[PDB]
Amino acid sequence: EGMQFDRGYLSPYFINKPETGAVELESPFILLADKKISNIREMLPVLEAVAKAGKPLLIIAEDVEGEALATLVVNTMRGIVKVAAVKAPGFGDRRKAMLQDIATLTGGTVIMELEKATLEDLGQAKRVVINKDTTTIIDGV
Repeated sequence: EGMQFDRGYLSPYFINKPETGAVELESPFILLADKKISNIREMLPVLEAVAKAGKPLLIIAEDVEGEALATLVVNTMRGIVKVAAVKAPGFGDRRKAMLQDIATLTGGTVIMELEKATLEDLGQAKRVVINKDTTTIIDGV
């Protein structure tokens, strides 16, 4: 078991374990962004980095929307990208506080400019399970 908050996948097309309707990510990297992501040009640096490392990425942001989400989803559907996205839990100051808690458990840093983030700022966990209503981070670094 591990940490679990009540936020599910941003797109049902992130699912890779349909028999359970879940997204299971083994040894993923974790991005904690206290902002709404909409431009893909913004995340390219981090997407390039985790791709060289050959590990999946979990994006936990205030919201991931529009073009960014569209690209993430479509590329996942083709298999060119191994990523999943969910909204950050809580509201107001509680959101920020909870974001740091997740950062601490995984060893990451809550984003500084998103364009200049690295694997060093990313969190890590042994496994992550995401369904329609929740996200469970298992064994954080």
